[PDB]
Amino acid sequence: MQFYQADVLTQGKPVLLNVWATWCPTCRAEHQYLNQLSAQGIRVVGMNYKDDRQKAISWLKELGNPYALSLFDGDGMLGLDLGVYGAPETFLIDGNGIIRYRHAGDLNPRVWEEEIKPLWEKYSKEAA
Repeated sequence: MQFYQADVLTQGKPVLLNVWATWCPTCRAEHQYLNQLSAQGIRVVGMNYKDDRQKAISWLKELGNPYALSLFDGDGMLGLDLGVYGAPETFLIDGNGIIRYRHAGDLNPRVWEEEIKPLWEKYSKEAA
């Protein structure tokens, strides 16, 4: 069990927080897409939710780990309030630890390209 300060997750810059599970139908494809965004330099923090830890681990080994930091059930965050949340959701947090967007559903090229990416750029320039 590990707890993290908000600043450790953001490092003073925007970050994506993805809440996922192996039982989630759209999460397999989403995972593969995150590997792509992660390669493009996007910092992503993962939160495995209401899932079997061992199955999540195997999932990350088989398909790869796009997460800079990976959290599981039992882990927590300090200084970051997500309110009522759960899988499948993706949050955009700015460099100051403020939630600037939340998307319920799977993260795919369209949501990223049309909805989130512009906000990400917005706060990237603001943090820099």
